[PDB]
Amino acid sequence: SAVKAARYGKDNVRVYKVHKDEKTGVQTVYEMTVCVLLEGEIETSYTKADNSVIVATDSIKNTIYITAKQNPVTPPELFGSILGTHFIEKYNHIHAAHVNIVCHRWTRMDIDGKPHPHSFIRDSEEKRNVQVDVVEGKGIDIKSSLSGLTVLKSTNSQFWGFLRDEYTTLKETWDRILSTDVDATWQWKNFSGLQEVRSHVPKFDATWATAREVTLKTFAEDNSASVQATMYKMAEQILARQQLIETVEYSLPNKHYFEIDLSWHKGLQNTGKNAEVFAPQSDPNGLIKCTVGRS
Amino acid sequence: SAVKAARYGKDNVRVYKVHKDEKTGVQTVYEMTVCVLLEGEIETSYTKADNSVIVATDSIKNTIYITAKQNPVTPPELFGSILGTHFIEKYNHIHAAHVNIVCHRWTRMDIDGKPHPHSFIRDSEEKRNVQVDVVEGKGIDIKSSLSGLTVLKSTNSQFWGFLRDEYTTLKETWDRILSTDVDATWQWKNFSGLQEVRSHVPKFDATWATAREVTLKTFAEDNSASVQATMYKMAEQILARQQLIETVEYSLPNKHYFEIDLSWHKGLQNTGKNAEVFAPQSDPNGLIKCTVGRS
Amino acid sequence: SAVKAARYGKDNVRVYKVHKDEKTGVQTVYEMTVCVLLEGEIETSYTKADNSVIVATDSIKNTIYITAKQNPVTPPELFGSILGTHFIEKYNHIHAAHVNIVCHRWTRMDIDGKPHPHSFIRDSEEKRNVQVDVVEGKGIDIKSSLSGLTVLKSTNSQFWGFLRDEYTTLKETWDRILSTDVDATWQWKNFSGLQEVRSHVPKFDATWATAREVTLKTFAEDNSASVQATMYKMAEQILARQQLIETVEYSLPNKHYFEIDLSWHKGLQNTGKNAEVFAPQSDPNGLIKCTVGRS
Amino acid sequence: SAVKAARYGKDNVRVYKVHKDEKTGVQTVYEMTVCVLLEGEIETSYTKADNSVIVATDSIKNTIYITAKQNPVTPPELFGSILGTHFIEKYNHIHAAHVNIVCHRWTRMDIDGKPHPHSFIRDSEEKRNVQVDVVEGKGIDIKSSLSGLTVLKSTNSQFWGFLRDEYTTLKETWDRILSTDVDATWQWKNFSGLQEVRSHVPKFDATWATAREVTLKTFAEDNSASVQATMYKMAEQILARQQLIETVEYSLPNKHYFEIDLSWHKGLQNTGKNAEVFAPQSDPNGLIKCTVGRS
Ligand SMILES: O=c1[nH]c(=O)c2nn[nH]c2[nH]1
Ligand SMILES: O=c1[nH]c(=O)c2nn[nH]c2[nH]1
Ligand SMILES: O=c1[nH]c(=O)c2nn[nH]c2[nH]1
Ligand SMILES: O=c1[nH]c(=O)c2nn[nH]c2[nH]1
Ligand SMILES: [Cl-]
Ligand SMILES: [Cl-]
Ligand SMILES: [Cl-]
Ligand SMILES: [Cl-]
Ligand code: NA
Ligand code: NA
Ligand code: NA
Ligand code: NA
Ligand SMILES: [Xe]
Ligand SMILES: [Xe]
Ligand SMILES: [Xe]
Ligand SMILES: [Xe]
Ligand SMILES: [Xe]
Ligand SMILES: [Xe]
Ligand SMILES: [Xe]
Ligand SMILES: [Xe]
Repeated sequence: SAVKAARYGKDNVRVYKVHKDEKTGVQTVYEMTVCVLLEGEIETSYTKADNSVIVATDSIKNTIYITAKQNPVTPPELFGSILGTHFIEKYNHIHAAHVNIVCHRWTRMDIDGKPHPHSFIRDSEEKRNVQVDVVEGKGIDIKSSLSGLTVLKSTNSQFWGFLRDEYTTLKETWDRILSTDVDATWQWKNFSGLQEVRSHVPKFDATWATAREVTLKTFAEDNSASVQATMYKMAEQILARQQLIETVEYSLPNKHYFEIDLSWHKGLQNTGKNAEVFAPQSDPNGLIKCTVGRS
Repeated sequence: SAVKAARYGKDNVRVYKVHKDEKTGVQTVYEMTVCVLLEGEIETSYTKADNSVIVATDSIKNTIYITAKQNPVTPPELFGSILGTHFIEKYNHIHAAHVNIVCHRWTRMDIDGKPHPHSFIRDSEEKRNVQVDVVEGKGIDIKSSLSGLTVLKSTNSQFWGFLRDEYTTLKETWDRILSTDVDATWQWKNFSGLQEVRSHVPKFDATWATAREVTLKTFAEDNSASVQATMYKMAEQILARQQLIETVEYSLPNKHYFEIDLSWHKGLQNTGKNAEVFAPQSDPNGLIKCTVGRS
Repeated sequence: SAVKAARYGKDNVRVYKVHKDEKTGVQTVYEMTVCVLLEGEIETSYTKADNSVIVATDSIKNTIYITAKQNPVTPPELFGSILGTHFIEKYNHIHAAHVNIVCHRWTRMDIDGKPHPHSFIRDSEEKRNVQVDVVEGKGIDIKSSLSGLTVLKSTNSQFWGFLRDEYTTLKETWDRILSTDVDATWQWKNFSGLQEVRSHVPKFDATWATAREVTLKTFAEDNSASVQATMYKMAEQILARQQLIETVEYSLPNKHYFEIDLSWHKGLQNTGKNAEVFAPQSDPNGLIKCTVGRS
Repeated sequence: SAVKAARYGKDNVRVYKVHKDEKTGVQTVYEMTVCVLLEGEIETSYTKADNSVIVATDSIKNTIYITAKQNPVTPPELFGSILGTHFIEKYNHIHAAHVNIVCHRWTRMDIDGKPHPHSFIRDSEEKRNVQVDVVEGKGIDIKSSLSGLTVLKSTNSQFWGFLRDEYTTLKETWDRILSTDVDATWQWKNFSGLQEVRSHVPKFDATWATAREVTLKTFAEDNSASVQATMYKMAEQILARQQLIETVEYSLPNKHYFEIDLSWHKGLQNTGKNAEVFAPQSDPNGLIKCTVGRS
């Protein structure tokens, strides 16, 4: 037998950082969960019990805190690139670092119509994530994403003209509820190293904001022919607005809301144009994916 | 042996309702999870296998949908009271109904600075809940609550002057992070029946909004001496603003964020006034409760 | 305003303890999650910011570890009683302690048909729990429970003869699937203090084992007329077998498995006596409760 | 823009099937959660709103139930292969099917030392899974796995001789607790189609059982030098025992249990050889992966 692939590290490292502006008194907080996995010339720890090649996962944890102390943690694309680069430069035998960061929302509170200097609220479990792969001699690959963005529209979604055969019971519809949890990922062109990532720093937050805006606007405004057609429109627009993105991937559950026929009870009308009360279905759900790239 | 207490019903009934304004085209959605448990002269179903006394839980589920079809579902205090009353009036041998409702947020989307007519976002897992107990000959008891409101302040929290003995290691502090998930419940004076609940309908949404506002403002502005002292201030204010509330209960976890000493690494300073990077602790957590009533 | 009730403490304190037999080499592990909440003359911490009355929740955490170090942690009824008593004896102004313990399963592994001396498996998320309320001058109240015991029987469950009215669509059945997650609680007669709890130590594990055995046997053997009738039979037997129990409470979800009519597809027969493939329903579910005591 | 990749289908389809032996009266239940995603010539549904190419996800759901009705559901490797093949044979424009199955445990109950004919218990949340990729003209690729197998050993784990530098605080140890949740996957050699999968049917359950046995035995018996070294030993043995497996992958969290120094309290000794009470850590955790193949 032989080791074909190996990676190891620390997962679920929770980190909070505060920035205090001495002049204004304003404080800003950041909270993330970080995973770092390393690869390199480490096969002997598996095959020969040679621990001499292991950077202890506890040390990886220490390194995350130290790096957060000495560097900005925002945008997460930059922080992940700094953290990943550290490992491949510090350790001769480590040749790749894989860094995943989940950013948790802490939104500044408005009290009496003014922004509070040091109080925050978690408005939704929506996350902003990055995956950064730093590979020695191959640069830095960054995938940025938003996830956990849950939306619903109560009309202006249709689904008709699909294949019908002996397995089909679904009725065509010209008016249905559409609800989904959005997972959208944009993959950046490969960067040659940290200097190049630093040069593009302003694009990271701007592209995240654009991806979010395009997602919400397209969802709200499209008279949707299917989840497929609407998601493609979203991806198309993101690619048009940021030339440094190579691909956009969406993964969307179709969370069903079923009509409830109540006509058995005193002829009560609750279907089609009369539908007011629906039963949300926890499972099963549709799952629709697509990756859109350039011509 | 004897049946000392019994209740049965349907839990986890998900319900969505849409209201369509024909004039404006504006649609408004409501989504809830409902539990209804009944009590009454039902002992023989347990002791003698006499099902004749059982209103099937499946029928309870049907009744929830029918009631939502024929009545407003907002405010939830009113809907729960209508639903509970139905059971004690319809069935001679049922003498109490216990209705729990969890309301899920669907907030209208703003697209280009205007409110969208039919598109919604789930902004946070914060819930608005009601517990309604309808007891034949004893009226309607309503407890209203908000839960899952997660907040953090990065300074202006202290904790010193606590008891110190041979079990104590905790250092006094004049500056710490305070973060909690707020669960707040206000208990209404007993109502004589549905007519009285209807007469107070405008107070339900207003009191919820007040409870939320007071919670957020007090949290942000109090230079907190302890979770205990800050929560008492919140409850005091709510009671002062709504005379129909008899008691206010808060239950607050103290979600700890620990300093990380990094001085072992190149004398790095990250504690006390130099603290920037903290480790959020998933467990254990403090849990602090209080019920405040009138003199 | 006045403080009507208050309690505070530490939740989610995870504890592991190992016992090592020096002679045999056999090791036994215990793992629990503990919550301790205190009550007493502590109102001034809420109303006057007087922390002098607060035993810090961090100290409560330390006390749990120290107590586990110096005392047996099994049976949990005894450990909870020792822990609760500690607080009311040590602190003059604390008059009640409320201790909740969840015991996690670590079952010794069998390797090649022999019990391994130091290796364990988590066989199921079933828990054994205790709630211990130690109230100064009123003794020790103990509720013991098992929870998370998930079972299913594929036949020998019926449900017919229930009330039918204009809200009813459910068909009577003489053969259905019955599946539930068992939550069963037995409440001990009040104990005068720790000496009395110690005197009954052997009864705690034996009664837990009996409660489990009776639950499983009755479920498997009863030709069930309803969840109500079957659960009553369980409670009756437990009460008959342990005279020191005052009441037994069961809380049982009815987790539905629905027939799937496939006759639309090539006349395929999958209902009634021909039913083979079913759709488990995640929600809604029935919820059936009963508390059984002595004549 | 262009569609670079697309797949769509139904997730979270819960399925239960019962088999009734008419002779013995013995019933056997199977319960699974199934996901099916399709690929093929479906780009126009995304780009042109052409639904004519879409097999509705609702139809995919129907197909899962129909297929379960007409075929054995065990071993899951065979069922997944039947289900996947169905889609590529039935629909000209569908060229790949991806089927994921999670099998839930329903273990027959022993009542009074005999196996009960129709009553079952969920003993642990351990799962048996399959991923089946059926690609037109490229055969059937099957990855089988077990997951959620949670184990702990209280001694006979060491970790010393790792790299020490200015980022290292971890002390070497010759005696620690080792606890993990096992995720193990074995990848079968490519099969040419359903006939070949059918020919190997007996190997599927046998290899699952072997993988489980080897995992448990090696964990219990290895005097572990690291998670890395122990996991490699497991994978090596599985490969030696089944020649039709090409690779074995393990992914193992290292769930830490920390010593608690209690010496501050009356010189209490609870570290090193005196360690009895430990604090389980919910996060962070080590994460160690390896893929082992043949020379
Ligand atoms: O078994 C281990 N492997 C590792 O890589 C490691 N790092 N810290 N502790 C550890 N334990
Ligand atoms: O056992 C049952 N008890 C009930 O109360 C009920 N209601 N619907 N189905 C049911 N099954
Ligand atoms: O606000 C607090 N209240 C308490 O009771 C406590 N105990 N430890 N830290 C604490 N903080
Ligand atoms: O938007 C949809 N896309 C689909 O592929 C589908 N299948 N069923 N309903 C559906 N809705
Ligand atoms: Cl769908
Ligand atoms: Cl606390
Ligand atoms: Cl039910
Ligand atoms: Cl580790
Ligand atoms: Na390197
Ligand atoms: Na009545
Ligand atoms: Na006392
Ligand atoms: Na095909
Ligand atoms: Xe951070
Ligand atoms: Xe969408
Ligand atoms: Xe609703
Ligand atoms: Xe607070
Ligand atoms: Xe323990
Ligand atoms: Xe039951
Ligand atoms: Xe199944
Ligand atoms: Xe391991």
